[PDB]
Amino acid sequence: QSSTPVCVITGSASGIGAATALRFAQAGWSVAIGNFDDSTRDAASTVEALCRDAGAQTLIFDADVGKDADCRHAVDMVASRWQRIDALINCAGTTRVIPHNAFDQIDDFEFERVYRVNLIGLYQMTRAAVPLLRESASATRSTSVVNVSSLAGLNGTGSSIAYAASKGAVNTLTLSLARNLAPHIRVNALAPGMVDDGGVLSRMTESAPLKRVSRPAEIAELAWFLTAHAPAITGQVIAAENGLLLG
Amino acid sequence: QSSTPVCVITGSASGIGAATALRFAQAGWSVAIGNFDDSTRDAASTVEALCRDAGAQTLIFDADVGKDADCRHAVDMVASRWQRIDALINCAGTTRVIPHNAFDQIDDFEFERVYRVNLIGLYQMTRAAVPLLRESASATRSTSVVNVSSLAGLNGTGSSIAYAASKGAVNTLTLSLARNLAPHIRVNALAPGMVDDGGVLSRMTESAPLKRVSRPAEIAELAWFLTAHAPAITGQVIAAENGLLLG
Amino acid sequence: QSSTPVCVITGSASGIGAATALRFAQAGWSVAIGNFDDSTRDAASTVEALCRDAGAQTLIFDADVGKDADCRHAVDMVASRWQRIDALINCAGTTRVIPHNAFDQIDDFEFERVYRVNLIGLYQMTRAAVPLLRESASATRSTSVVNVSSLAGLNGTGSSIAYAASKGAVNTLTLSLARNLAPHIRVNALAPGMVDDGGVLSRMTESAPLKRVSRPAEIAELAWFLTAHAPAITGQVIAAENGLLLG
Amino acid sequence: QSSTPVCVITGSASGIGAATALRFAQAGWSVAIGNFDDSTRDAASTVEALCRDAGAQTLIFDADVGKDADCRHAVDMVASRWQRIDALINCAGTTRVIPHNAFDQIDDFEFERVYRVNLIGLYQMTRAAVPLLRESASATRSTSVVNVSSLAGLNGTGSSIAYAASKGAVNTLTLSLARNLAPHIRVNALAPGMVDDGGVLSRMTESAPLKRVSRPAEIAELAWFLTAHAPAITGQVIAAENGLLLG
Ligand SMILES: Nc1ncnc2c1ncn2[C@@H]1O[C@H](COP(=O)(O)OP(=O)(O)O)[C@@H](O)[C@H]1O
Ligand SMILES: Nc1ncnc2c1ncn2[C@@H]1O[C@H](COP(=O)(O)OP(=O)(O)O)[C@@H](O)[C@H]1O
Ligand SMILES: Nc1ncnc2c1ncn2[C@@H]1O[C@H](COP(=O)(O)OP(=O)(O)O)[C@@H](O)[C@H]1O
Ligand SMILES: Nc1ncnc2c1ncn2[C@@H]1O[C@H](COP(=O)(O)OP(=O)(O)O)[C@@H](O)[C@H]1O
Repeated sequence: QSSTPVCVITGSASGIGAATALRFAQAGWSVAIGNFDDSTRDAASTVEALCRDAGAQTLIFDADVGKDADCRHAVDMVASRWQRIDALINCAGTTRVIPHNAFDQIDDFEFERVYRVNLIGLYQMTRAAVPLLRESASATRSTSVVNVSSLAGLNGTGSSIAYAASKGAVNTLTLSLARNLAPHIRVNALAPGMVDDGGVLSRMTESAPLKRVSRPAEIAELAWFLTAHAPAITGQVIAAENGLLLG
Repeated sequence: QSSTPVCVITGSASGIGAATALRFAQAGWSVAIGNFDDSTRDAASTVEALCRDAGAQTLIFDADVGKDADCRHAVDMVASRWQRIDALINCAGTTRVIPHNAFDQIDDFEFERVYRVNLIGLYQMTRAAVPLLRESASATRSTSVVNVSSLAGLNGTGSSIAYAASKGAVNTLTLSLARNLAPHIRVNALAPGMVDDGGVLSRMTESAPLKRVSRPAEIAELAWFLTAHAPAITGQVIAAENGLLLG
Repeated sequence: QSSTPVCVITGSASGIGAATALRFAQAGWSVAIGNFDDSTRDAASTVEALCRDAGAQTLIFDADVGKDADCRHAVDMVASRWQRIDALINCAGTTRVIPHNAFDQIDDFEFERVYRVNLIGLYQMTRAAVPLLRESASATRSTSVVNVSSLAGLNGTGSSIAYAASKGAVNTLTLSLARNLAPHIRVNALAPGMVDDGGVLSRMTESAPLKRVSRPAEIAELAWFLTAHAPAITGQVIAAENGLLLG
Repeated sequence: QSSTPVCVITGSASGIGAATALRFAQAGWSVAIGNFDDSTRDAASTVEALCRDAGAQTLIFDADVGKDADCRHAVDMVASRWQRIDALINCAGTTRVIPHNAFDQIDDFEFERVYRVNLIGLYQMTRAAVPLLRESASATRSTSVVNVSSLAGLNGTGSSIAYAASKGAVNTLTLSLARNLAPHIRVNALAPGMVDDGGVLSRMTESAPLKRVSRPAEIAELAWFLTAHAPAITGQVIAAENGLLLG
């Protein structure tokens, strides 16, 4: 196996996942960059170029995490290259903006579409990685799963009620996974508030007590911290939302 | 419209729903008894007989709440009979026992099967009832939606990880519904722990600080209380679990 | 001992405690009406007259709950009269409005003054009642302690930061008491939002999603429900705040 | 003012505070090492020697944080030396082991003794530092207050019920401070579980899902992370308890 630790990142073509691949690359880790499909591949290739410039060994895998076979194939590709997985950051996700009071404009199709990526896909990726995650834990150090949830899962706001529901499920799923994968693997979730992937900006900033929005790099820092420097933290949902929970 | 208030209960053929139909019947309300299918109809008919003996006007409707048309037809039947809905108690649900650490024995099919009843079906029933629920609210009194969630949604335990995830989604969905249906409709969830529908009993009792299990009637009392006597309570998840959350 | 159950209410001269004494009186219980001092005695006597009109046996006791001897003497008076205690409702409390951002206008004196009534006094009253509470539990039914906390304890708002802190302590204290007095005694807290004891009204109503304020009788109903109809509920903080937690 | 950022640490003579002073020293910050009294001074001097070896400018101050004048004098000493405060880590605290079910072995004296250090003292230190904390914030970066609370504040366990209550108050106080000091100062709390300051060890490890105890350095890492790398995090209580909350 490789003598350098390995991080697997789904949703790695953009946003939080892209920023997280870069942060692990800056730490010297090898990064498995999870690309969605042909529409995201150019972005993924730029992420890979930046991670290599940061000094990391890289590989790109395609996976629709809603398909269990795609999750298994992705882990097989990582296993063949480095024979270890030290962290999995589940950033793959989807939504569609639908007002929560427009009951007539959402349907079961959309509840399932969002749940398939955000919850089932997140579980399937984690399950596929568990054997290597457990094997890569040492006598003294546990490995790390980080689930990107949302403030929406905590308080029922967000882009749609189907999105909020799926993130509430992610929060609870994180608890089960933490309980059942202890002591070798720690499992935590992150609950970002407003994130600017680069008027709308000035409206998000004023409503927040901290009078700012988050950039993806901050969420990457939290994923890195939970992985590298938090051996006692498991089963938590960490909210990084610029004070919105305070009102 | 009818001069007597109306309660609609899904999952009313057995367990908590059956007990809740009876409790509303004892209060003098008319009850719309939600039966699942032919396999549950005999139980539903017994529930109806008991509610009529308690003095309530009754009707039985069939509905697979996972089918939106079934939810709409059910509300149409209630509207035609009494032209009002004053409370909806979402007790329809499903699960299958699968150990949370048997990762190889659950699949996406089961995650979707459970979510379809517990979350999508609960939303679809609530949405179908919202017009009448809002119309039945008065200048002084809001109507009531009660969602039967589970301790599993709070802490990630329970019959399966797919069940726990679906109940975490119910908890978050309850928040969105409460926020967006205020002020005319209050929306709350209940989180029962161990419930005996009538060794296994002695194992549940010893692990609980209160050294007992719940019977369905207690959960019905809570649903009735939240509906009839709690005009300030909305967006809450009330845990009735015999102290299990204390350890 | 008396064949009628007994409720002890501190803070019973006014507000929530007065309403709670009345609600237990309406249920047929004997009520021990906890009066503060000479300044509240006339109000307490009116509460007693109303409880007797409701048909309840009554007694009035004076107690400054911050003084442990006053708590012990009060329980001795109740023991001598009826030789049982079936519920204790801790409504004694104090505060003073000080803006949370006026750091220069609160001091350690006020933190201690509020904590002495709201937390120490609540503990001392509960401790004094525990022997009779445990003895009055039956083979099938636990007795009940209800602590009146506040929304302020949940989210750090409220009349002052010293008040909010004291109510956060009440919430945690409720957990310890519930864990350690199980299975014979259940211990729960209530977290009211805006309560009108009878412009200010229209400002409270508009900010609440439910577009109303609470009256003391609603909080009394919750204390009665938790005592009489909730054998599985212990260690909970029930928020009745007209939706303010939703934003 | 100094061109190097400044961290003020109470409770800095030992345990988490000592480890936190060292971690900030390793980051290049100047550290104000808060010593309690003559009994802790030798330990504080060793902490200072280690921080200087790590390359940090240092000063030691004495303060009984329960005395407001001691908090003001301490901040005056820091202001005179460096004219800035960029972070305050409130680690001063006290307790005494008393079983939560030994109601007869705790008194109001002990509730006040613990509250005076853990809550009033923490507030008084924070208040004294607020002017410099706000002035040291920049147009782009907020300063940081980190309160060392406890798992006991979350679930009512811990060394005594008076300790648990005081930490529940710390949790709520953290919310008020975060809300009212935004946007210039972020305020967060840490909730450690079992911490070994160096049979008892093997009993703590087995009960934890992560099968370990924490060492003070891990809590220092969390305090450092929240200060240096978490511009969106405020009003949170971060639990680092080796999975104990999972059961
Ligand atoms: N079914 C899927 N399988 C894998 N990746 C997916 C799937 N659906 C969406 N994604 C990817 O997940 C990522 C979502 O991240 P993004 O939409 O950029 O916002 P944030 O950084 O706030 O999550 C994108 O790269 C998207 O292409
Ligand atoms: N898809 C569905 N649509 C409507 N009702 C359903 C559906 N699936 C299951 N149910 C019903 O929901 C109820 C679940 O309640 P029960 O299984 O008796 O346990 P508890 O009382 O603890 O909920 C049953 O009546 C079941 O038949
Ligand atoms: N130290 C004390 N001991 C006993 N009762 C007290 C003490 N301090 C205040 N009280 C009483 O507690 C009650 C507080 O209730 P109230 O102030 O009317 O508002 P709410 O009904 O919202 O609690 C009052 O009767 C007050 O006199
Ligand atoms: N009143 C006080 N004022 C200032 N510091 C105090 C006060 N009381 C206790 N302390 C200090 O607070 C620190 C508590 O930390 P410690 O007892 O070593 O355990 P942990 O590292 O788990 O907090 C000690 O240095 C103690 O001397």
